[PDB]
Amino acid sequence: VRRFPWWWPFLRR
Repeated sequence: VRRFPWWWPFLRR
């Protein structure tokens, strides 16, 4: 699906 950028479930962590 989709509901985020992609790099974002990365910078947050």
